[PDB]
Amino acid sequence: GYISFKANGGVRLADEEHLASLLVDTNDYKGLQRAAADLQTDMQRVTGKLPTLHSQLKDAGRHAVIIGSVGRSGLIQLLVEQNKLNVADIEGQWEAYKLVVVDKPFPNIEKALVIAGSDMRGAIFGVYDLSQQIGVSPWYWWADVPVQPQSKLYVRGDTHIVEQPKVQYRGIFLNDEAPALTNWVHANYGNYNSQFYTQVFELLLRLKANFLWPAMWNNSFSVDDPLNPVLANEYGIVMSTSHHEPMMRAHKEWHGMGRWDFTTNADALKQFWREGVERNSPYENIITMAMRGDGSEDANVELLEQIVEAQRNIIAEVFEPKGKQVTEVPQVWCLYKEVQDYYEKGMRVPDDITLLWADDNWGNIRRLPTAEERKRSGGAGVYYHFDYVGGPRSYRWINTTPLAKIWEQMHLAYKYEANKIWIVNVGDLKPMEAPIEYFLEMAWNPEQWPKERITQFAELWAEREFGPTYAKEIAQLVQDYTQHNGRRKPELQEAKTYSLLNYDEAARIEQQLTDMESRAETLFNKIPANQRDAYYQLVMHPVLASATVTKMYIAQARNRLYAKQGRPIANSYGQQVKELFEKDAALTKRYHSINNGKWNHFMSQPHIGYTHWNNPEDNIMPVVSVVSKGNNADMGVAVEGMEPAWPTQDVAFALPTFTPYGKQTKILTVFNKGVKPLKFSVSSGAAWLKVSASSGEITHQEMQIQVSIDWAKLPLGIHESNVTIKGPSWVAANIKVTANKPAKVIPLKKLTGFVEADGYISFDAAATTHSKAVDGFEWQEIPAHGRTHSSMSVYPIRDASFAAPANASANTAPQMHYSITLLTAGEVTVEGLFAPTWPIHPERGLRYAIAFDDQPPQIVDVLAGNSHKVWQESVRTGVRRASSKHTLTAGTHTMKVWAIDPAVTVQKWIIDTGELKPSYLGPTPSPRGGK
Amino acid sequence: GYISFKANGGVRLADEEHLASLLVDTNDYKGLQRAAADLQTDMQRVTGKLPTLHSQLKDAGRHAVIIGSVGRSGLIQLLVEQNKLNVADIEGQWEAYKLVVVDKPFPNIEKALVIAGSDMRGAIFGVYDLSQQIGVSPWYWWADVPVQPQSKLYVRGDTHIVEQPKVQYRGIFLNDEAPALTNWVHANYGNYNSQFYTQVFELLLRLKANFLWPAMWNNSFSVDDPLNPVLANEYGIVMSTSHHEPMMRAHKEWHGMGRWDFTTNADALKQFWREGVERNSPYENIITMAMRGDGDEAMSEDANVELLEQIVEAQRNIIAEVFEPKGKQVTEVPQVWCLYKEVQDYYEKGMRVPDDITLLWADDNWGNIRRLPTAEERKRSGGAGVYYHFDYVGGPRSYRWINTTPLAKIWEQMHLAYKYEANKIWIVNVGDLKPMEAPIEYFLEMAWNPEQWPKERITQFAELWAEREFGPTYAKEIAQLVQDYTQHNGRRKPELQEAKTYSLLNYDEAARIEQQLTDMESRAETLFNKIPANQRDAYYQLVMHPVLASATVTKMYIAQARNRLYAKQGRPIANSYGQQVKELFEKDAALTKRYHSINNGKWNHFMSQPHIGYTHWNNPEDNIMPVVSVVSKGNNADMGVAVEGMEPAWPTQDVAFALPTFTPYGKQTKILTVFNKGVKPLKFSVSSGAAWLKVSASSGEITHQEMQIQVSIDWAKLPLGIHESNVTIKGPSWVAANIKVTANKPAKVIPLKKLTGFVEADGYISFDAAATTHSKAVDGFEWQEIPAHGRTHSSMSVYPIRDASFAAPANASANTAPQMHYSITLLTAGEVTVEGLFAPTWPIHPERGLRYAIAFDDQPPQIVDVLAGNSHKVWQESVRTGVRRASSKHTLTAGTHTMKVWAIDPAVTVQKWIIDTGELKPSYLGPTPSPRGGK
Ligand code: NA
Ligand code: NA
Repeated sequence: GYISFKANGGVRLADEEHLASLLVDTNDYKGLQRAAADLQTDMQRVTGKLPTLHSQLKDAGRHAVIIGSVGRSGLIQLLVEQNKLNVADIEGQWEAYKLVVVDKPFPNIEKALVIAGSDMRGAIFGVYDLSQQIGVSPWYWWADVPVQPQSKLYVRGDTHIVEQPKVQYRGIFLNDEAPALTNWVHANYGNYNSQFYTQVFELLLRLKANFLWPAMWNNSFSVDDPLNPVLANEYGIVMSTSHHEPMMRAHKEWHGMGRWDFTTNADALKQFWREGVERNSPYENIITMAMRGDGSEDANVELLEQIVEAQRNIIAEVFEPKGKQVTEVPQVWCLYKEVQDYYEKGMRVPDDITLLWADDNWGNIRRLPTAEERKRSGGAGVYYHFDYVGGPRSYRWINTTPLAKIWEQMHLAYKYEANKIWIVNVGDLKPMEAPIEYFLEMAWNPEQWPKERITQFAELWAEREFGPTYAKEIAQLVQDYTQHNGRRKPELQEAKTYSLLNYDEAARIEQQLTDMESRAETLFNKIPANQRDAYYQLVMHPVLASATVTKMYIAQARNRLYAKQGRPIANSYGQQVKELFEKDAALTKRYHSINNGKWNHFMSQPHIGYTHWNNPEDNIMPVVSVVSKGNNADMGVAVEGMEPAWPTQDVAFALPTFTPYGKQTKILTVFNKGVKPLKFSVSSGAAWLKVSASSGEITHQEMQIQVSIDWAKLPLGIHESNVTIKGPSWVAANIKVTANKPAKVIPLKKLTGFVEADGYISFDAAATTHSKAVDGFEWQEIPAHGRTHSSMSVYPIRDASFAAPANASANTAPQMHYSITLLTAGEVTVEGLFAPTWPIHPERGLRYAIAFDDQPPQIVDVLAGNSHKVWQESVRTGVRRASSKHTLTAGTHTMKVWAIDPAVTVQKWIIDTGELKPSYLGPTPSPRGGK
Repeated sequence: GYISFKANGGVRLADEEHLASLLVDTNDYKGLQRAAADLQTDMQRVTGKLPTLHSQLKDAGRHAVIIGSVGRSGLIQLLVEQNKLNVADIEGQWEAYKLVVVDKPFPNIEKALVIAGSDMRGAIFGVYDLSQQIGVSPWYWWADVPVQPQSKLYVRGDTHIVEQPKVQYRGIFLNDEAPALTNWVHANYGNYNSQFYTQVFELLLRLKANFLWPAMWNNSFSVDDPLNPVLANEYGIVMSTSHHEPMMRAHKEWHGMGRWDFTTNADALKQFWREGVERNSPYENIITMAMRGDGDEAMSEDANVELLEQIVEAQRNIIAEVFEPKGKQVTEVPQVWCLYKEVQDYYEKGMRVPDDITLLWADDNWGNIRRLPTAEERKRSGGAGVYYHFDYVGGPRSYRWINTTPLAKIWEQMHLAYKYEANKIWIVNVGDLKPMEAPIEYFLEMAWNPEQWPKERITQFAELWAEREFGPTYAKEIAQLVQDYTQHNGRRKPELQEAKTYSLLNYDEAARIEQQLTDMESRAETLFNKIPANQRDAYYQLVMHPVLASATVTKMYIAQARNRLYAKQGRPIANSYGQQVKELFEKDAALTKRYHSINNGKWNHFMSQPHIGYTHWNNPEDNIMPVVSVVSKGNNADMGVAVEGMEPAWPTQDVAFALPTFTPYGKQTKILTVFNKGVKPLKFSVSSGAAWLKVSASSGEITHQEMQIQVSIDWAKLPLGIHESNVTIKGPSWVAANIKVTANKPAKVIPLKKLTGFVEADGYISFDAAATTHSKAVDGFEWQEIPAHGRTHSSMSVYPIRDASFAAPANASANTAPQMHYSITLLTAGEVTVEGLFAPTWPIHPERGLRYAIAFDDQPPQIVDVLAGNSHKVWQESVRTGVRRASSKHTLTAGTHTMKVWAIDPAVTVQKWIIDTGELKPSYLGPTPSPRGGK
């Protein structure tokens, strides 16, 4: 950046006793003067010394910061008049600022940093740019991020920065606010009054945002404190309402006036709306239009048109005497659900009204502008969710939105030109600090944050708050817990989520999570003391809390399964459920206790015990089973991959089939259902079948027998034998083992591509062997996207579809090629895992084409078979799925994928060759041959 | 009876100081003299005085008992010579006896009871007939039944008893004997030696039985004590072996001689067999024939048949050779062969089976006889018999612990055996013997003469047995307790019971079963305190232990079921049901301790069989307390609602909450249960959305308790047709619970008394098979009631037993066969499904099924075969559940109908009909019988 912490011949903001003078015209915007005053205290935070703030150039010292708007600063204007400054690059622009150094701007001033803005907010944003660069995080108060001391602050002489936003209105919606934000606000401020809201306004400005929808569950912004809109307007925050709160009226303001129904109560509604728009007319707003009524298709469309027409006439009547026409008063309409269909079927919407497109409440944008809609003077915007109360189930507790998910969807919005308004539902605001800042930095300029800077954003954020030493590790912790929560909201997690039986999924997840926790715990003791509060609330708490909920359900799953199997070890897992549940409570209490209880109530959202879409009233520890012991030695055997334990009537006991490149060692677990010593023998029925022990003895512990194959002693083809385990009882346990060796087993080093094992071939979409670009379009990797690794998608963004390929050599579109080795000849099923995206362009699907070798390509639409139930499952799991069937010979093959429609974004491919088993995430990527 | 406890001018067996003299010839059979000595001691048990025992007429007093065999008593022979006695009615017969009074049999004797037998055992049985009549139960030792004291014993002067058995060989198999019998035997006798077996011999003779298969899991009768067979033969017990132990060799005796395989090891097997048969040749036996080799499974049917013919020929030659130097041809040496499973098929397809060998037909290990003789087979000189089970180790699951065989089940199957003439051998697997005392005696009394024990005396047997052991005052109540616990156990073996058996959701089944079991326990406990002190050991082991033990196991699984469901529903009350599981498991354990402690630990080990914790056919090594769930509470008030008939509790995503539909004659009050998942006070309101829908409360407040809301219909305010409304329950959360209620009133509701027959309600019509309106007899045949048969009430079957099928009725006018008619009232017009519950019987005559025909009103009859779709799996479920099922579909108008059932094939035995009119739900036993119209 442009700030140096040692002398550099530039502008001297601070150097020991010497501090630059801050200059702002007392006739400039009050909101800019206020921001200048914040810069004054910011510099004291950094240097320990308070710089002076003057309005007259004559009172300035040798070095100065000259702050002003082009329109109202006598300082900026004098510099322009005397050609010390040119503002042609910002003049007339929306929220632009220029930071430049000027030599001898005035006789008593040697050097000045000039901060010039096109308008009030432009100048404010330039001021807070400087605040952050000298070391004051936007989150210095809102997340206790310490301000690193500096005795020296210098501005580079060649500094020349010209900035302005790409999205015109950028901000947040405080929502889902009880119990957490609401009980904190009431404890600290009494209510959602202007002492609370000025803390919110300041945060938004420091993040270069300008837009707010206020808390409305049980509050009315303009009524609860008349200074709320006055201070919003003075600060520079543009106010609006959520999209079912029309005409500047909060939801709760409608009382004692009859039914919310325009067909029967229009006069009352119209007077209510008129007085609302009149009341807030002194302030900078965007007015919400239309309405959702309470209690025929052509009748609906007609009614909505009447309503909007009536609202337009109200606005005209209010603002006409104030010298404004209806087309000069910002207005917004969210065309939501059926209303979108109304609109596509020809409903009329005045051209100047902004069309706000909503996501699906789960981070997937439902609709974006078409080529013809982009011509509307009102433009369009996006309303996005980080938090939601509704179906299929609420998620309200901690951050569950990975940065890369945000990137991929908001980049589509940017490219399809929904750039009038970007607003995100932040729930209680905390603990969404990182994705809030990402969303708003992206809104400022999406081109400054391309997909190759997704990881870098998190690293840079961590470096700013905590310093460089552990920045990479801290960024990775955040990327890791958010990716994990992106797999399934904590509220939606349960015992059955991660598989105990297949591909060691629950065990792998538990280990991942535990390693994340250990990293987070360890750093707590290594960072400086004044970082601990910030670190706890921004990193350690969400990591430990996220891990604890999942581990709790995995322990529950084990308690339940092992109890069904009759294993007394089940009780130890029941004890683990209790410990993890208690740990969840202890973490919440810690969050409520740090920094003398500053953040008490913010983690009070219930998140354990959901049985339907709405939260329980409190956390409830999950149900556990209790296994009793007998007395005499009594043997059971648990078999890897199976729910029933031996002995069980009418069950064929078998280990999963061994394959040459699959899992090589599998477990039989012998256990005692009594207390007296249990002696047993173990024998194999074939020379190729190996067991790790020939006998054992146990009392209250279990014993694992490892089973494996000697492939050299196994004939070609499919063969079966038994492991026999003989305990005290005269009936021995016989566990069948099968091994399939279709041919001589070539060493993996000498194979090509991803190799079939254990009934499947699995690989990340980015693990291509070749990529072919066509007409400047190419499948490219989105780092850290999706549930397990990354995704691929076509860039640049098209607003047209490629032709499907006629044959498997057609170069109609960019392609991805993969290499595989198939052992099992026959029909395979290739499933892709995709971002759960919508048909954001009417009547256009999410098609791709796929073929092996020179077989005729098949067209697959990810959205084929779409339904409400299919959509529900796409947001519960975080992916959409699509598949195709192919017949292949044994040997090597090339899988080919062609792009067709835009916005198809694929993370993983899973090929079922016949024996694929269910899991939440799919098997981990297959063995890969040595080239 | 013929014994009086006051003077009556007959034979004075005892009167204070005066006792009759017992007379038996010292040249008569040793085993009869032995029985006479037991009578001497039995007399002392009753009177405290020992009668004298002499051989010489000179020594007798003025009253005497003269005991002898026709063939070897000089006493009996003299009486016959002088025409003081006639024995034409018993001479030459098998095991016959005669009890009569003779005046002045000799100069110094004024009166005598004469006990004359056609052969040794006939005489013995006569002796023990008298022992029992003076007051010594067969179970005086084996179940601690007290001997009532009497100072006076008189034989009525008109006594004239002539008895002989219908079944020639009658007895038991000690089996499944470890751990319980085996550990008791070892503690008391050291091993299965003659000190143990003479106790068994005596019991069998007192029960008028004569046949035994000995314990063979880890013992060899003839080897463990050489006196075993010596004393068996001397006492009069005919010895044999179980049907895979050929040629008088126990299973364990085969060791160190190579494979049990005739193809490769014939010479060793033959010598082994020859030595066995030679060893036991001095004793009265039936020799088990054939063999099951170790590798018969690997071999073709053709080869198996050839090999069996070879083996049996070789065995016959061995017997011929062994007995020729003795006085006997092979056709004079009793032999038996159980043609079992596929070997039965071998026989039906032409395998050679020598004509004089007795054919033993086994049951299916679950009390259903697999096969009985055909008309042509009854001509075979060897005859046929039945091997029956009271206990079994094997599939689908072992049952080893307590008595699970109701008397009426035994009656109906053994009666078929009798009428199809399998009367050469009746033998029953009794497991450890105890606690099968009542059904053992029943089986053996029936074997003695099935005609003395018709179905109309099934209840009476139990009452007479209770009266003998405990006296008349509470005999009927005691008999009812035994009938109740055995009926219940006949529904599902304790070993096979589990949480899911009895329904928590439908027809209040688990709650009703629990209450019936609790009330049975209360009767047993109340009676315990009323009986005399010296009857309490016998009462405990014969009545109270099995009653409480049977009840406790079922109640335990019901408590587990509630714990599991309520835990899934998130109800903290689940934890109290978890505690009940524990208490009931501990009670089971304590009852076992009590059984092992009575009478100074006399019966220690007999109840040690593990019976809780089965997961496959073979027992666990110890009882294991069932798994329970633990529910946790939150803090804040949080409302749930459990809905009667539904597993999910409110709130649950994607579930339509509704009470079962209300019908005019169905259940009138149904329950919504409001509960708190937290601890703080929970307030709520309750409202109905319709004037016809009534709720018992409009608001409530709970902390730790649940609250039931009763829901019901005001039928007068309900319009005709089907209507729905909601009960709305509003708690703390802003999301209210809406439970749908539906009521179906197809017409004006006539009072039940004005209706006729069984009335549709809640989607079904249900009634006992005996609840007929008419029972048409045809050609001397009639459907008749078997009392106490089946799972809930009784059964109906056609008698007399036929060995031919009626013609199926060609149409509604056909009077081909006896018919049962029932009356019903249907509210729901349309298709119905009529299911019958039947005895789980086999095709006991090859090529013949279990058909009946059924129709409503004048509609055409449909023929149903109960065995249609038969399979191993269908068989397994029939023995798990105790019934076979069959069904038919009919389309009926609303209104009154007559259901009609025609007999076709024999041995169709039906206990219950359940008609599904569209909404029948699953339950173990089916709904209780429907409301019955007054008309
Ligand atoms: Na929240
Ligand atoms: Na037993």
